[PDB]
Amino acid sequence: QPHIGNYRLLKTLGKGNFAKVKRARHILTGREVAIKIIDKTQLNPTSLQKLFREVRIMKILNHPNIIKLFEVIETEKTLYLIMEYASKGEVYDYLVEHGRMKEKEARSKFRQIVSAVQYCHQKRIVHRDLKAENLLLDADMNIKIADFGFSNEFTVGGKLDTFCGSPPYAAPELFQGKKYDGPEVDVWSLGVILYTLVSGSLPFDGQNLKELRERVLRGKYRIPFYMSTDCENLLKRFLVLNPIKRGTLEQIMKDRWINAGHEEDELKPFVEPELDISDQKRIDIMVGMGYSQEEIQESLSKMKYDEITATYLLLGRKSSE
Ligand SMILES: O=C1COc2ccc(-c3cnc4ccccn34)nc2N1C[C@H]1CCCCCN1
Ligand SMILES: [Cl-]
Repeated sequence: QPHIGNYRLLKTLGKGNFAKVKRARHILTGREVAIKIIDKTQLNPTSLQKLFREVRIMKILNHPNIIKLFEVIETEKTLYLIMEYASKGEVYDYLVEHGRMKEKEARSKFRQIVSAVQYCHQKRIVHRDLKAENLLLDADMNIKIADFGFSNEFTVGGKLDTFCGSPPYAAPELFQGKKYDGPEVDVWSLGVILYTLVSGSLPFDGQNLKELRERVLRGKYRIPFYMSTDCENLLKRFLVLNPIKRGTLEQIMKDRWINAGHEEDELKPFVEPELDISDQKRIDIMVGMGYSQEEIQESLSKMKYDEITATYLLLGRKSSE
């Protein structure tokens, strides 16, 4: 069975553009991972430098509902990004199989989604292509957002991608030729996401791009009879045609619907904790693998994304049968 570094490569999860993503297993710890594989020989110098800038963004996104990077392996021809594996797959497929979520379930996921996106907006990182296909689910049904920081050509793509993203989630200012790079475009996409979680369907659709474009620009969508008033009111804060009249995520975190059942636990911007790099239990395990204590401290304190960092972080995740 093919390997790369400390990883046994397993089945392909997806493939498209310049990327493939495979399930794999870290041999030293037994932990499952996902590996994004990019054939560098397909890239020109400009696109190669763009890819490396986007990897450097991935390196600093550390949120429980954002797919985490564990290791970078680079050969002359190929870049490998070893990432968290979300074992329950795409929200897209989950909604197709099971239908709409009850509002209690949708709220749990949406609090995670909003926290993850607001955290990246703090660092002035805009996703620009949030969609059901890159909202993933871990073994406990927690959200893990994929491809935050990456341009479309370095993702395997979703089914309907056109103009570098999924058209049903594209903000109206993109169809009018307007600026397309600030947090407001993600806020629109989040409104489309909330609607799809609670209804099982998209608010704006069409048989072709021209029809969908006109539906998005008109901004009108159906409110299902079963949707609560508070959910409808929350959607009104995302799905606003004029971008500067949209809520910011920090304001939306105070919304009644998003905090229902969380009256003593109001949603607030994520505060990243400092990484404990001194866990002697894991350090002793790694010494047993032949790593030295001094090289563990060097790799973790400089956050190198080498085989030592990956092993330490993976030992901090629960195993799975
Ligand atoms: O296309 C499929 C088919 O179904 C899947 C099932 C599981 C995973 C998966 C699990 N854990 C991770 C970590 C990173 C990336 C993907 N995954 N992916 C997939 N995708 C890839 C996924 C990547 C984001 C861009 C749009 C397409 N979705
Ligand atoms: Cl295996």
